[PDB]
Amino acid sequence: QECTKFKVSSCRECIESGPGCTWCQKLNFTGPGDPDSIRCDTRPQLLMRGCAADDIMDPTSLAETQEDHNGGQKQLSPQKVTLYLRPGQAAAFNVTFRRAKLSSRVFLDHNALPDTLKVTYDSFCSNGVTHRNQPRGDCDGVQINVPITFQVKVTATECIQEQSFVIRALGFTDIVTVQVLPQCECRCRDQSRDRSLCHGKGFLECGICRCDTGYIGKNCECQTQGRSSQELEGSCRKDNNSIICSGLGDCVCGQCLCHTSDVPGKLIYGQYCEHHHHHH
Ligand SMILES: *[C@@H]1O[C@H](CO)[C@@H](O)[C@H](O)[C@H]1NC(C)=O
Ligand SMILES: *[C@@H]1O[C@H](CO)[C@@H](O)[C@H](O)[C@H]1NC(C)=O
Ligand SMILES: *[C@@H]1O[C@H](CO)[C@@H](O)[C@H](O)[C@H]1NC(C)=O
Repeated sequence: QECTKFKVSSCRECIESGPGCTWCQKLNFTGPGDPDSIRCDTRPQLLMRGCAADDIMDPTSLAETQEDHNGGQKQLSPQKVTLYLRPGQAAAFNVTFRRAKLSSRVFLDHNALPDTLKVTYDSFCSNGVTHRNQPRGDCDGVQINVPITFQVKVTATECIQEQSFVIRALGFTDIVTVQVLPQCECRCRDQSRDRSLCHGKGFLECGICRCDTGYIGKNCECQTQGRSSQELEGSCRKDNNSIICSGLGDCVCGQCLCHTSDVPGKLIYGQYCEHHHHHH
């Protein structure tokens, strides 16, 4: 899987970036030099970088199905389907058609949808014929008391608003009620059980500390006083066209904290972490 991203600053922005994108809510996951957007990546990349399973945010597209007491509907099942849709990721569910008297050929279709929703049908007919990824369900040679199966795939191009639509077999009063819901929000751990999180001077939002006014840093550890945020950054960059701590460190309250390496011999040092040694 692949994840294309650009300067993502929230869990939702990461999920909206593509079905292959996952978000790491792990505290202090972004080491010195690493921006918040590093938290957004493919799952095996985050796992490699030490993000645990309980810290990887990755909601998926899924289908929930329900049958009524079944005195209500004979030929189409299930009667109720709930879809949670993540943008770009298809949700699949099967609709069973059971012939009573009816028709030799059966078509499965849905009412008009917004352009943000894409629906295709696979047709697993009883006569051996199999259609895949069609705009409609289509099965000829349908016989009484031998069920046929249609696989419905629904894909949203965005975080859609909650809506419903129906799936019907042409020539029949039967209705499959389909409720669709967005799957774009992340269920992250909050601040409730620790007042020391973000030094108690900021809001914890999916691994990111949104520091209170007068506080900066990845953990809101630096109180700025009247010293401006840029003033403390100036002691961390060599010139005005350069990047803070040579992109290899964090500016911790006016001073660069350099990235430490596990690679033997590697040492990142200097006022701006500008010395990259291979033989230390
Ligand atoms: C996160 O890093 C900060 C260092 O600024 C540390 O004080 C805090 O205990 C860390 N939290 C963890 C490891 O959960
Ligand atoms: C639908 O049914 C077909 C054949 O019975 C099966 O191959 C497919 O996995 C089913 N789809 C789902 C989502 O269960
Ligand atoms: C220094 O660089 C910053 C870039 O964020 C810019 O906003 C600022 O105007 C620059 N200062 C001068 C004197 O060029």
